[PDB]
Amino acid sequence: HHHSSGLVPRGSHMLEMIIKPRVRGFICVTAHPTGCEANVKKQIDYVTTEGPIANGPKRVLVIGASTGYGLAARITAAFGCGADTLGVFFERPGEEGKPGTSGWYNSAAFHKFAAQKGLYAKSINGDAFSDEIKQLTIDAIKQDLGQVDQVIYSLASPRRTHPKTGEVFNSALKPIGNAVNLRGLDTDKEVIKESVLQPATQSEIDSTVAVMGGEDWQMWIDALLDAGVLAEGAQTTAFTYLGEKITHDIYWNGSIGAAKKDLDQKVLAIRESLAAHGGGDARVSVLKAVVTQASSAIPMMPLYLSLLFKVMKEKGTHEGCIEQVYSLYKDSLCGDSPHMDQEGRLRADYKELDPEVQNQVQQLWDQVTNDNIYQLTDFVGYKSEFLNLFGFGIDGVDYDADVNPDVKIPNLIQG
Amino acid sequence: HHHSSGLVPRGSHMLEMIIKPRVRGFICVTAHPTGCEANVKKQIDYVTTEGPIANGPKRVLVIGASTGYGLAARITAAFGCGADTLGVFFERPGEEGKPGTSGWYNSAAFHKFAAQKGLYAKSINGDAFSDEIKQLTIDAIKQDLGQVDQVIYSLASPRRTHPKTGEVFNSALKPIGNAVNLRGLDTDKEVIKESVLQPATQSEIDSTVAVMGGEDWQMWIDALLDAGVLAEGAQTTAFTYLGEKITHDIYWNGSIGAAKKDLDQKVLAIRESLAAHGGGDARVSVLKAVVTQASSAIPMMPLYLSLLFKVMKEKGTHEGCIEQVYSLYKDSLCGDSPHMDQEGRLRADYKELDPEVQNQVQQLWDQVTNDNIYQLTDFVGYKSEFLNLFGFGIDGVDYDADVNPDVKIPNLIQG
Ligand SMILES: NC(=O)C1=CN([C@@H]2O[C@H](COP(=O)(O)OP(=O)(O)OC[C@H]3O[C@@H](n4cnc5c(N)ncnc54)[C@H](O)[C@@H]3O)[C@@H](O)[C@H]2O)C=CC1
Ligand SMILES: NC(=O)C1=CN([C@@H]2O[C@H](COP(=O)(O)OP(=O)(O)OC[C@H]3O[C@@H](n4cnc5c(N)ncnc54)[C@H](O)[C@@H]3O)[C@@H](O)[C@H]2O)C=CC1
Repeated sequence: HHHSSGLVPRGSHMLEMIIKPRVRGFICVTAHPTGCEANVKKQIDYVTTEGPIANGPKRVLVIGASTGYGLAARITAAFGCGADTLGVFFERPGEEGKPGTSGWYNSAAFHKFAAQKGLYAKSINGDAFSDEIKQLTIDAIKQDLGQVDQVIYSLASPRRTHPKTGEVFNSALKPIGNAVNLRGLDTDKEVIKESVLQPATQSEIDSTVAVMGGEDWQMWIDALLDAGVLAEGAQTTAFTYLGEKITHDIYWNGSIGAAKKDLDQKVLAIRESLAAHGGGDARVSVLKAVVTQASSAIPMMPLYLSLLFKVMKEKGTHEGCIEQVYSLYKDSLCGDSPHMDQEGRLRADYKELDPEVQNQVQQLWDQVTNDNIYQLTDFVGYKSEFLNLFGFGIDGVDYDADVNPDVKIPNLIQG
Repeated sequence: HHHSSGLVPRGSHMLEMIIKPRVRGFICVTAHPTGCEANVKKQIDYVTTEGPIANGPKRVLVIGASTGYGLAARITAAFGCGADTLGVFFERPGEEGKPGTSGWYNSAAFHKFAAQKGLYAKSINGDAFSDEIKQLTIDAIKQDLGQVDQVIYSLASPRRTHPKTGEVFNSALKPIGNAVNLRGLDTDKEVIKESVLQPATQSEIDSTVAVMGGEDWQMWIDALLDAGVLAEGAQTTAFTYLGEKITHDIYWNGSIGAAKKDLDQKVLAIRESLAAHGGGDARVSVLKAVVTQASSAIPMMPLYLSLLFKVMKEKGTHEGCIEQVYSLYKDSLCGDSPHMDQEGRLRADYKELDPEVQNQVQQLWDQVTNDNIYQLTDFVGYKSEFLNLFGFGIDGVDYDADVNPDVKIPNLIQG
């Protein structure tokens, strides 16, 4: 009620909103629908440009398909191999006044671009750890594809509800055995903070292994196998990171590392199951450190990546998710001579572990301070890549314009 | 529900919003709380700078006090004469997701700045045409001031509900007798549109006089008088515009002009009432054309003002609301020698009616086209002034930042 009330249409501004980056730590509480779409198209375009990949799979299940490496797999499979993709993820739909998660908009754009190139895209939104979601996934494969010939396992979560026990496990990102003096990056104030991270309880290590270890991967392959929806000679891989000695106290030999080691264990039993089924295979694929929602949350990583970006950009070996996963498909998943390591893992992370990069990064680490951040490190590149995750800082996108956050997805099974 | 749901605070972004100009025609559906505040402070600052005005009123009622000329009076009275001001207006409070009107935020900032300088500020929000609002206004004067010594009548509305009949009159902005070929400015496409405005029915002229004529002004003075809340020797003025021959077909000799003429009629009876009461007075004050919500809605005005701004800026006589009203107080309402005209109206609009300005404007009018708008006219200045009304384009204001639209007002009587 004012003096000109009702003599004037409210218009669409009432249902739409201006969406801008809102960052606290490694958390961004907003996502831009138009920019996620454009970010995804950027990745699709990269794969299209590099060109088709021969000897690729044709019916692919990606578990964790909405963001980061899982999305990059979905795009590589789809636009590089022409594969049909069934994506499983866990994301918040957008609604009025309330932007959905990144993953939601990424997947909406994925379905859109897939349809444009005549590719199959269906997705399932819900807890991948649950039996219910597994069943829904099997039914979808049954009805539409008959079988899948590749299963990409790409989950990153801070928790898991055991499909059998009631128990809710929580992921812990601590060091093991001994406390660590962390010299990190405060991303908001843009200074060097200095922490001390206490090592994890056994109880926490067990929880981290339960979340990010290989049990669920195993449960998935088994469920798929005995529903008969896995093709003979099928291939499944789960992503992991090794890093080098600088990251080791926190990651590889930390609690998250304990989980990733459980991975190398479970992959044996799973490989056995796929070997028996028409000469199939199961590998752990090691990828380089990139900026994603998962890696951001890892202590030391923001500064590590800031440095890593600087060195590798100079060296010319800098890549993100989509380049990593494309080359993982081309060189190792589909290629003649695969990059196998001593443990029998595929490898795409070697350019990062180049001893020249690691030494150059290491000597820059102890010597970074509040005055030289923008000269010793590519903190700028990092920030930009972080914002990119959420659809921000994209070129061609008008962030001052109204956008409707209520973006729906065709052929989206909601569980 | 996503994978990291609840492990993360939503934060204030949930209740706040980014507010940007949203303009369709002479309508802007948003207003910026921080910018309205800053716009008001700009005006206050101007008055403070020019310096105190001697011989001013001390207890002032401003009817139509939230925007445009009425606000400018409220600020001049308050910050130039140190007067206590009781403001009457009709505005929409802000709430979450829904910016209030300009006037609302203007008044919130007014109460704020007034309190800072120890001045009295109370306002009443509701229909000034109604008896109820008049009563509420009288009670407020009774309780806090005893009496007012100045009544500024500054209403601009497209309608009026007669306080006695049920009848709802609607204001019409048409020419009289004969149709008009209007050469105007399309403000969105930024081209020259060309219309044909049919003259108004008698029925519409009567409605326009009922809305913007002097009946309500009269009803106000009377109501005040016989409640005994008007001081002896009180002064009341109502604002009007005359313009020159270019504006005459649409304004002065149009339907709105019929109303403004009813003003000159009613002011006689009202002056008689104030003369009898201790030597008081009632005048019609004529002000120059400025950019406001009221004038924007008037055909031909956008282009007229665009031109007028250009010429007067060059001449150095360009002013807006606050300069007009300050000088109206200084020179004519409070000053020794008042600018009285043949009809006995006060005048602040003379710099506009300078025959040199009007001729220069006129020869530019027929000769403006889609290619020369940004060189023949100050369409830029116009747009900026228009945006300023709603708190936009203000310097020092971060329009990318979240702002809470729920801004409340102390000592605000809501009717
Ligand atoms: N980010 C890096 O630097 C590297 C990442 N990785 C690994 O790649 C994998 C993926 O990590 P990112 O792509 O970085 O993380 P991410 O946060 O971008 O993606 C996680 C994906 O899993 C989904 N997800 C999480 N919980 C789920 C649930 N309960 N049910 C269904 N979907 C769920 C998300 O929706 C999303 O699609 C992980 O194994 C991670 O350790 C390995 C090498 C380095
Ligand atoms: N804008 C111009 O170029 C000129 C304006 N004027 C006159 O000055 C007066 C004010 O006009 P502006 O300041 O331009 O318009 P405006 O739209 O800025 O202000 C109108 C004011 O009256 C209030 N109002 C409208 N209806 C109301 C109602 N039913 N109850 C209570 N309050 C109500 C609004 O809240 C606002 O405070 C009018 O008489 C107008 O004709 C005269 C000379 C030129």
